[PDB]
Amino acid sequence: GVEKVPKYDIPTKKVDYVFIELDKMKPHQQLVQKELEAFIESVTGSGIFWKPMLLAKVPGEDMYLIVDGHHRWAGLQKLGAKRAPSVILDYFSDDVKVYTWYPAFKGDLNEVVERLKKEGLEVIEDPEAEEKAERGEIAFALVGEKSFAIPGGLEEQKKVSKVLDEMSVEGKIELIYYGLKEDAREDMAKGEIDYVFIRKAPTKEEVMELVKRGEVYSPKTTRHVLPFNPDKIDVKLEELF
Ligand SMILES: Nc1ncnc2c1ncn2[C@@H]1O[C@H](COP(=O)(O)O)[C@@H](O)[C@H]1O
Ligand SMILES: [Mg+2]
Repeated sequence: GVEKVPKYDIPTKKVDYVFIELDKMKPHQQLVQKELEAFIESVTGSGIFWKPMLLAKVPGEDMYLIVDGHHRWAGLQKLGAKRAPSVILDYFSDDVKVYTWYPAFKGDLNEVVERLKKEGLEVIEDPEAEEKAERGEIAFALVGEKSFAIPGGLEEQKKVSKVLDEMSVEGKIELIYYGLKEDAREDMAKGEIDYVFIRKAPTKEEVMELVKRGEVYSPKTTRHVLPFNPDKIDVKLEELF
């Protein structure tokens, strides 16, 4: 998929799954086309669904927040499936932490900047962009050899993400999402990427607040962390109808 594999593999736990209906699941963020496509081709080609979704009960509603699994959920719905193997978490437990994913690309800076500006964004050379972004003062810092601030907030984060999605689909860039900006910097030094987009992470209270208002974030805004990753499961795609 589109995400960089973590450098350190956290413990696994055989937590087992429960089937939950896809129509009881509530997204909190947008999709990346290449992530959706890769999931659909993997599950249909292999015939096996091997990673359970992460869910949490929405306060006041007979619905589950999609904690992790937007592309699995959208892809399964598109395929015509009914349900997905899921793990129901306690969202406000201290054993659910949240960080973010940083969009990054291998490709031409000037082409990306041109496309961002055509979308109506400002891209301002600014040596303090990274720390402004970490403080949540701008939508993203675009950082590599050079440093740019992209002013704004949620709407601007969506416009940035849309441009990257389109350029990825067009083949103009390789789009990769990093859990840790230091990993992006390390890969930048190896020539594996050119630029990373830095943003402040959301809080769990902000995520549920946004979900309750019926809004969504730009893709990969939340990176939820548990004390483990669930072990692989072995569920036939046909069992999901
Ligand atoms: N055959 C498969 N069964 C279940 N999950 C998969 C499969 N192939 C890829 N994935 C995962 O699907 C996820 C796509 O993003 P998301 O569903 O939004 O978390 C990634 O975590 C992939 O590791
Ligand atoms: Mg995911």
